[PDB]
Amino acid sequence: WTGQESLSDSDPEMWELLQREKDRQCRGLELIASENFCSRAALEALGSCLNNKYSEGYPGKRYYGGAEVVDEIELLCQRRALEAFDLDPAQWGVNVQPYSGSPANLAVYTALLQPHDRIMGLDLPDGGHLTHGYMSDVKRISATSIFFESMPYKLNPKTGLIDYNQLALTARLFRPRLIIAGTSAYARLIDYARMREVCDEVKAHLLADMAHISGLVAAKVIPSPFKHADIVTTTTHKTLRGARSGLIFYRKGVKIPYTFEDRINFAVFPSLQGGPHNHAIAAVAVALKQACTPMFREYSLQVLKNARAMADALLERGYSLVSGGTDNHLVLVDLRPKGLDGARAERVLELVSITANKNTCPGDRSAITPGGLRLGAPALTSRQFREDDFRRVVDFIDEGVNIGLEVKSKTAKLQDFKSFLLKDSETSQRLANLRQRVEQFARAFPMPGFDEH
Amino acid sequence: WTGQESLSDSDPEMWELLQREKDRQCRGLELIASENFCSRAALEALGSCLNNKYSEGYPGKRYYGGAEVVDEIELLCQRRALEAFDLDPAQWGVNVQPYSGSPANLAVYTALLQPHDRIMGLDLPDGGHLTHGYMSDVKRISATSIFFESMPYKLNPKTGLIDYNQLALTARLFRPRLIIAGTSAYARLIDYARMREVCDEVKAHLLADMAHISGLVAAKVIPSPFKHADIVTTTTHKTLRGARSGLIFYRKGVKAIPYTFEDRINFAVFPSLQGGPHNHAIAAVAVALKQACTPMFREYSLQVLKNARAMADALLERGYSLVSGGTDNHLVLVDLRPKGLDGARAERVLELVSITANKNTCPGDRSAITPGGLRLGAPALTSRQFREDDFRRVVDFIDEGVNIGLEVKSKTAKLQDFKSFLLKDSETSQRLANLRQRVEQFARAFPMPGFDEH
Ligand SMILES: Nc1nc(=O)c2c(CCc3ccc(C(=O)N[C@@H](/C=C/C(=O)O)C(=O)O)cc3)c[nH]c2[nH]1
Ligand SMILES: *Cc1c(COP(=O)(O)O)cnc(C)c1O
Ligand SMILES: *Cc1c(COP(=O)(O)O)cnc(C)c1O
Ligand SMILES: [Ca+2]
Repeated sequence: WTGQESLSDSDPEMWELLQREKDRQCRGLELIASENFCSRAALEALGSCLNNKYSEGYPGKRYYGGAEVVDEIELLCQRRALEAFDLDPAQWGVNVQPYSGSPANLAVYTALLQPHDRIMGLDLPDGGHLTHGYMSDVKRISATSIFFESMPYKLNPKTGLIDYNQLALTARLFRPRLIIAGTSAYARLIDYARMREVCDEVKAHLLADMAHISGLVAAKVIPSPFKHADIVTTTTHKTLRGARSGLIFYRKGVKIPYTFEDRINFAVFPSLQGGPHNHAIAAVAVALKQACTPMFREYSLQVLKNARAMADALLERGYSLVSGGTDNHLVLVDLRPKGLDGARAERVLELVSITANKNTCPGDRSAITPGGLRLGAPALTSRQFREDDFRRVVDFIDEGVNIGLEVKSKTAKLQDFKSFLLKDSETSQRLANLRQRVEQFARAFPMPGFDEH
Repeated sequence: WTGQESLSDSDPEMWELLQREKDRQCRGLELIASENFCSRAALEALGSCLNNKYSEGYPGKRYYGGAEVVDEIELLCQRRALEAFDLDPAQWGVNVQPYSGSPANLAVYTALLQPHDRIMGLDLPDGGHLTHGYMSDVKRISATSIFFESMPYKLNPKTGLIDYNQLALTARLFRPRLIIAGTSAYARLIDYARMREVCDEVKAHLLADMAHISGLVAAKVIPSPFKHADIVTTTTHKTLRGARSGLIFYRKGVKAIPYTFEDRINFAVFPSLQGGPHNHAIAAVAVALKQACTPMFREYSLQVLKNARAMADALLERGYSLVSGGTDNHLVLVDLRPKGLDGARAERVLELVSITANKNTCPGDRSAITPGGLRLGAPALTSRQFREDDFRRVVDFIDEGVNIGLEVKSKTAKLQDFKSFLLKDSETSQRLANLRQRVEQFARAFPMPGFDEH
């Protein structure tokens, strides 16, 4: 045993699993707005000898020795992070160690707040993220809601937009120490200027959690939360198209100085994390360098055009869009006027190799079965899909919905619907036909990564 | 742009750096007891398309679709984890999603405790981990100490062992909900029978954080925490030799009326603390867990014990004192005070000759700010096919470092003077540059797990 044997030789059962997942990705139409396809170059860094190095601490300030090279990598990741988002290093710093987006958020909170201090975020069914505080009427769900005290803010159901007026009103009463501007299921641009005014008024830090939109921000195809936020968190996957990891950006220098840097860095290590995942950090550096190029601006422009094209294509075929359209990378479809719901559509589409998400619509409860569907452009755009290809994706979705409708008029409950798609031979064949057409279409497009895994 | 271009072609700057680090790992003697060298097989999984899949939730209970293969990979990683530690599926479960060791511990605490509930763990300078609870006298340091209330137990400073008497006494008073049996710098086996007695009396949960010794426990070359603990956490790197990730094992089924760990532990990992699983890590971990079930790994681990034994016996036989007198595991705690030096000095000398080891605070330390010891580990170099005579020769290289360290301590005043004297003084430079060249030439000749060039 050398530990230099190939995976296919040494673990054939695992190698066969990688190959099946590779085929599924190649043959599927990936419309999950948080999905993307990582470049080979980034994955080569990710599965590298950088996994082997413990480097607790920071560059030039490590616990263990032998970090000369790892220090250069982390420092380079830092520079490319600031360059990607066009940040003056006198005015901004960045921590590149969070293990993911959720740890990046928890580290911001533990850095700046005391246990049980107050946070406000977009409610989860209104399109916010678990890590912005989430508790149900029954219990505390996010650790954000356990260690801190959250109160959500809401959409205006009339417009499908964030109700900035109700946020202002309600923040005056609750008096949060931290307000989070950022979304998981929102088709529009956040009024960061308005968020900032509410924060200034109640003396709260503004956190922009730009995970979903970070690549669009890097490419300068939408306005930057960095103009208004104190702290910006993000994932490095999603629209940035890197390995799974996180980033915390913070202001530094004069506001009387900013005091985020030392607190943020201490919270990440030693308070929360152990050894940095240097292999991830390297992969992120690779993706961040990719994000500074003309190629990536053109990619991000195309993502917007494709989402528009998908939105327009849906409108023409008689669908309703929550907020009436999109200004970003995803669209929110309201299926209730069509007579179907998200849980039904999602399952039908899954069986024809189209992966989308059910999505709560404004006004409905976090209890009633979701009336909507979230569809995203980033992943397929990475496979060189253009506007005509997304029109074709919408054709396939429509057939999916129409099958979904017919199965609904023959079934009672949700579990009836789900096993009827498997058992009933006439509908299972109509799905088999659509699946094969979807996969023929999808397989012809290029796919970032390695060929076979 | 396809995203199928090579790293060497598209990012030459980064590729350079991967090669410099691969070279640094090859030419050095890696004596940090937390380090190891991951298999190519595992790295191939880690740098795969599994990075691309969002699979929040658990196998068969995902929030998004298209997870059929990722479900099987997670389930496989579970079964392989249980098999690696010889656990009955009816009596144990395992969560394979923690992003590292620290997240695995925090998730146990948030799963089983309320905020501000009480925790006890071996004090940090007495050989425990940050994540066991660590405050200084100035401030709270670990998040473990911010969100929960930690009181550290200690070593008996005569024996260098864990004072199981004081711990039983002090735990009757503090009333912890959770006591942690685990170490980062302890050369001996832990009395998990005794830990569980203390936990039974005061009605606390016993957590075994075996990160450091998980390979040794899988190999069955030391006794298992799974006989006495109801919760076990580990890294998947270190002695398991996998990718960076973590595991949480927990008891399940009938207690005496069921155990209720499973549901709380899984909920704490997701949705409470983490987001999307790192499926590429989960797969690499599964590969390494397969490797740990094999006869090859038992021999790897036996050789780890023997190589630490041989490093220990060799150090004793050159007139070095060692904390606790010996080792029953993968490392040796070297008290450098009775040889008239200390950790900070030794570490910086050894580093400049491509030997990487750790500063370590010993019981007999009379200052509290510069430690008087050195942690030296087997697992890494053993993975490179080192045997007892190779470790004797490492010790010989160390002895020359320590002796340059002793010979520079008598010619210097403070610790920052000591550090400059190494780089600045030409006779000490080229005595180090000579010792380095010989260490590198010795280390290079041994094999290295992973890819050849990155
Ligand atoms: N955009 C977006 N929106 C989402 O909602 C979402 C999710 C699911 C989030 C989520 C997870 C658990 C509960 C929860 O309530 N947990 C369980 C309750 C247990 C109990 O009460 O004991 C449950 O799922 O029933 C509620 C919500 C993943 N990715 C997402 N992306
Ligand atoms: C190394 C270690 C950890 C933490 O591992 P990371 O991957 O750095 O978070 C936790 N517990 C023990 C006992 C350890 O040795
Ligand atoms: C995806 C996302 C996260 C969390 O990322 P993970 O890597 O899954 O933890 C946090 N916040 C927002 C707004 C997100 O979209
Ligand atoms: Ca713009």
